Amino acid sequence: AKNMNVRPLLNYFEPLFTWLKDQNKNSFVGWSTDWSPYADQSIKVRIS
Repeated sequence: AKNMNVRPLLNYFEPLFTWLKDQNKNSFVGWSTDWSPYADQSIKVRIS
C-alpha cells in the first residue's frame, strides 16, 4: 500500500482483544468526562 494502515496492529492484538472483551462483561467500557476526584468536597458559588 501507500499509506500507514492500522489493521495489522489490531491483528497483532487479536487474542488479547478477545480475552478483554470477555473479561469486561460486568464493567462499564467507557468513561464520563464530568466526575473529578475533588468534586465531592467542592462548594458552588453564584454571584449576581
